[PDB]
Amino acid sequence: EAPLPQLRAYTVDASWLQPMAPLQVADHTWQIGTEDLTALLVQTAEGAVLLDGGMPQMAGHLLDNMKLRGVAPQDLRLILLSHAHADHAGPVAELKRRTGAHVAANAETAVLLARGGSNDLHFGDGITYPPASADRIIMDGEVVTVGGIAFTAHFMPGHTPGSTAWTWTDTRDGKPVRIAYADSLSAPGYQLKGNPRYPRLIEDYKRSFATVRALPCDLLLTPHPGASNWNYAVGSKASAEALTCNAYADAAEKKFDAQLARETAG
Amino acid sequence: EAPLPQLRAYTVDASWLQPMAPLQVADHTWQIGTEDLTALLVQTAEGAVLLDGGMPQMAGHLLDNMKLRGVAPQDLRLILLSHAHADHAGPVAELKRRTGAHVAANAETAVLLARGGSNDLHFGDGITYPPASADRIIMDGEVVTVGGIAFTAHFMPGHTPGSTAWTWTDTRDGKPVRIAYADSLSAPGYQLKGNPRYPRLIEDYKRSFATVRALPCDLLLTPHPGASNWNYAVGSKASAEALTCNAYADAAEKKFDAQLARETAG
Amino acid sequence: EAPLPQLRAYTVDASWLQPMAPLQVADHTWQIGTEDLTALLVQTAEGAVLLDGGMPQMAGHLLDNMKLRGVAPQDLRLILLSHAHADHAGPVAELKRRTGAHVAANAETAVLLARGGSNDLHFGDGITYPPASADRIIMDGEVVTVGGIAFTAHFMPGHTPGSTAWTWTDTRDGKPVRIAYADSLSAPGYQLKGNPRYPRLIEDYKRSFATVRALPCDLLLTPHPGASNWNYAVGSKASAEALTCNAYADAAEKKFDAQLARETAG
Amino acid sequence: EAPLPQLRAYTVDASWLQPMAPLQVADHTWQIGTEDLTALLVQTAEGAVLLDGGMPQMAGHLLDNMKLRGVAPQDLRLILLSHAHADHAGPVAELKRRTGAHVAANAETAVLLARGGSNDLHFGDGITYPPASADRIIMDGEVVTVGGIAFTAHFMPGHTPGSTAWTWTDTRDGKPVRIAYADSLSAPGYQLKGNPRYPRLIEDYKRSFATVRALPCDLLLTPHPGASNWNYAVGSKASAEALTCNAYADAAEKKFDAQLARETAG
Ligand SMILES: C=C1CO[C@H]([C@@](NC(=O)[C@H](C(=O)O)c2ccc(O)cc2)(OC)C(=O)O)N=C1C(=O)O
Ligand SMILES: C=C1CO[C@H]([C@@](NC(=O)[C@H](C(=O)O)c2ccc(O)cc2)(OC)C(=O)O)N=C1C(=O)O
Ligand SMILES: C=C1CO[C@H]([C@@](NC(=O)[C@H](C(=O)O)c2ccc(O)cc2)(OC)C(=O)O)N=C1C(=O)O
Ligand SMILES: C=C1CO[C@H]([C@@](NC(=O)[C@H](C(=O)O)c2ccc(O)cc2)(OC)C(=O)O)N=C1C(=O)O
Ligand SMILES: [Zn+2]
Ligand SMILES: [Zn+2]
Ligand SMILES: [Zn+2]
Ligand SMILES: [Zn+2]
Ligand SMILES: [Zn+2]
Ligand SMILES: [Zn+2]
Ligand SMILES: [Zn+2]
Ligand SMILES: [Zn+2]
Repeated sequence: EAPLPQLRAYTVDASWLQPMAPLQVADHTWQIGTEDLTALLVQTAEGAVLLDGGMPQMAGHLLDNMKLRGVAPQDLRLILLSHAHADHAGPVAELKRRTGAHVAANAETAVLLARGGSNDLHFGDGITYPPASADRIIMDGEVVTVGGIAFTAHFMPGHTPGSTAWTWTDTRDGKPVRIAYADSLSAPGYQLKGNPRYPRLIEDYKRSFATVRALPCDLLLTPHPGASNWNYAVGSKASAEALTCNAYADAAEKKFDAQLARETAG
Repeated sequence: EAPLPQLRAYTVDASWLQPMAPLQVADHTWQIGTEDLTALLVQTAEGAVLLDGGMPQMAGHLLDNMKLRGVAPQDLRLILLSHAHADHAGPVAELKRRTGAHVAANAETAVLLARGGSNDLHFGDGITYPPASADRIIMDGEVVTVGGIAFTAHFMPGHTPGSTAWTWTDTRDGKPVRIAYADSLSAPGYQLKGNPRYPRLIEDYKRSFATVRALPCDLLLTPHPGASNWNYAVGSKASAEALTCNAYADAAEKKFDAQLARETAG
Repeated sequence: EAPLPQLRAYTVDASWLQPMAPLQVADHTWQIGTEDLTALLVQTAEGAVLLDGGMPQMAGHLLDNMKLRGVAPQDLRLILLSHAHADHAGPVAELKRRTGAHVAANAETAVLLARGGSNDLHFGDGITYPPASADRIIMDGEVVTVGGIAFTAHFMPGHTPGSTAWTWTDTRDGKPVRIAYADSLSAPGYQLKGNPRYPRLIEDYKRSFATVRALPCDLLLTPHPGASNWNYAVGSKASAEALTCNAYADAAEKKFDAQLARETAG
Repeated sequence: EAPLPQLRAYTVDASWLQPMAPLQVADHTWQIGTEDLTALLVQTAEGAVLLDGGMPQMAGHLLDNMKLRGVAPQDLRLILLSHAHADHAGPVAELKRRTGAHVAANAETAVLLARGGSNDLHFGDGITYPPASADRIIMDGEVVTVGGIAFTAHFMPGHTPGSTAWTWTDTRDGKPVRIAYADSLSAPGYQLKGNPRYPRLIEDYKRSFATVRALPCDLLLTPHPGASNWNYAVGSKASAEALTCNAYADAAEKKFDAQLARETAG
């Protein structure tokens, strides 16, 4: 008779694993991940910051791209996260071992990271990755500064309880560019209504749409570039179609409301 | 050009995942795992002890077999481990959540369990499983008692730094039966000589062969039943060919010495 | 010249350490702490729940009072917390070791408990106690059930980020009694305005006053009994002067507003 | 009647808390702790290593002395430990927060550090300090390298299960100086015989005396300088009376044997 099933790997679309060379976003900020997963390197005079790392197998590629930017592994000071799912926080444990960087995250993200994404409220154990510890717990609105560049956290729970937007002001052409790295606002396959593991899920998403609308933003980026209409594969045109924060929140809320009604409709 | 490779699942021989009904080993001790992975249930008047759980996907099967033995999930008091690899400690996190059982383990096993088997000294991240915490740290020779049944730990590092044998005295036919659950003594694909991550690996294995030879033992069991010549599929004959501790240690040391010479021979 | 100062113990008023016999609050609910620190035992047909434990040195007294109630150490299933300061979560690590109970707490409380109250946002390292791990992370509004008794969490951040109210329905004289165990709403010596470690502190307190006002409540209790006008020393009259949730929130908000104005006034 | 006792601070002799200016031990190695607690700074071209930090309240003094040596807080790369008691690992959590340094330690030291020294096998909760996590787990004989300087770990369990000696080769007057930082070999107030929490304590101490005798050593230092006959207060004569490793082990074993006989004599 049937044995128990084999473990199943977390597999993703090939484009999520397609390496790309560093793509400059602003004077200090570079996309160094893959064509379809964001990993932002912010280079300061006193070390570098990494916002997300993508999938677990991207660790070596990130370090290669850091080197192309002039950033040795030991020059990475800080890792920040949008949320601690395997496709965004995947390589954090290995990056910490190889660079000595600290991780700063809120308490929800810290607990999810420390169990390697296992016992996910919606996905169970299907997206487990190597666990890592947060070295600094941050609060809503708290400012983290590296090399004089200030990163502000904005909690936007929903996609995960610890989902966070990060904002900072870079420059281009002598003018300030307020960058907003807003987290995912999707709820893929989630039970939204009356979820015993997340009883206030709908209230949190609804508040998070409003938080995203209010972010300081001249240039929006998202963990999945397509969610904000970026196309990392087309170089200097990558940002051309990028959404505003208002438009990103509006699109996400329309999808959310439609899913809520479909969930009511079985 | 080539994308990065997909993550690869830890896949195992089908027999390792083949469920079996509880097989009685002695008056209080039952094999409740699969045909080719040991999971021992020891039933006391004040709750049950589980020694190993096998693969992550075995959690539900273990609880089903516990129920057949009269053990409700909440009746499981304690989980002990041979070593914290995915094929023996796989379901520990889920079992803790569903039963409330505590885990007792030495410090090496505790740290490996808490990172879900990631950053393995020999296997890297290939056998990651859901992380779990140890609630009680135990020392070499320490006695853990449940319902009056005393379990003694014997450290036998090598296969993992935290590899542990557990001994207890059960009964059969009114006579004592000294059970020894000795850990794996294999080194599959390991660099044995001059390993920078495990510099005293050879000294530890050699000492562990001697520890196994000295265990109090009328009946030897091992995490992989074939390592001690058990055959769980043949019921009342399962133990017929089981090795002594002396013979298990001798076979393991001969394989180890041969591998050492082959490693010297490239 | 002066050596560095000696470490300073966290010392408290004597009444906080004055043992008392169990005081019945409702049919299943007992105050089993000290005259001036709440520790609530809820006894079910399938084990007991403890809400808070007081100071670290109260562990033995709590177990003595449990025994007087018919609760053996192993009968304690679950520990819940108001917040993870030393005077309320102090003995949690020792209670877990001696009872096997699981701890359920939100992520903020879990991270503070796991560092033993060290690096407190307001108190630094002055109130460090033995660290403990949370076995179950709970979300706002999540229901935890033991022996059929359902406990609902209501997040009320401010006094700590993880501050939680717990509600359950007990009985007395054949009628339901909705019990609300609401956390502290004090801010003792806290910098309220522009606090870089807690930038939205004021917004959180203000929301928490509203949450407390809305709790289902026939009988309010608080970690410090005086905060809700209980007097545990007078037995059957202990609850006579107890505040409503509305009155507790109103008193706390008036104190908060006054402190805010004094902080503005240097 | 009597309330429960107040918590008691871990108080130490004043000389353990008496700051001193940096005292040069060899070309790259400086004592930067207090007159009676060792904290060794090793300065490399690629950052600094700290071996022990003393008491929790010494964090600021250590950073001041680092600054006098030209080491900014961010220049500290690595913290190593002799053992994780409050008088040697006390300030590790704060140093990690303020410097970004990683901690490397064996599994036993890592688990004790992570519970802040609470639930000590011999001292209970009396010497609890702020918990910290180890970022790198090291094995017996493993080499950790910073700026080209190689530090080798030698496990010497007894005083704690995780007690470790660290060796490295510095220079003086153009000649190599093999430095051995050997851990404590005391057993203050310990039950040595038949200790249920440490059943092989005597075997471990006896092996550790032999390990210390075998260390590569031109210059021995110890966490308590008096244990190896150092006197940090007399500057250029501080090392004059320092013991050899053989003499340190011999003195420690004689004290141990005498205590064993006194323990046998009640
Ligand atoms: C829109 C998506 C969907 O894809 C990923 C996601 N999901 C998946 O990759 C995918 C899925 O939802 O179909 C999945 C595959 C396998 C699983 O075991 C779980 C999820 O990553 C975990 C998720 O967060 O839902 N992430 C997002 C996102 O917004 O970040
Ligand atoms: C003899 C073996 C080999 O099989 C397992 C083992 N190995 C494997 O299952 C297998 C292998 O060694 O070929 C393996 C598959 C995939 C991997 O990524 C790593 C290891 O489990 C992790 C191991 O510990 O070596 N365990 C033992 C054992 O003695 O416990
Ligand atoms: C109103 C108070 C004040 O007393 C305690 C408290 N504070 C103290 O006990 C006390 C103080 O605030 O004066 C204190 C003594 C010593 C310290 O190091 C820190 C705080 O416990 C940590 C606190 O949370 O502020 N708790 C409350 C409370 O509402 O729970
Ligand atoms: C010889 C000693 C004695 O002093 C310290 C020690 N002990 C004490 O400081 C002291 C004592 O043993 O008398 C102590 C004071 C208070 C306590 O709660 C516990 C211990 O530090 C924890 C210890 O490790 O035993 N350390 C050593 C040592 O060798 O490192
Ligand atoms: Zn996601
Ligand atoms: Zn995603
Ligand atoms: Zn294995
Ligand atoms: Zn195996
Ligand atoms: Zn408090
Ligand atoms: Zn309090
Ligand atoms: Zn010590
Ligand atoms: Zn000491």
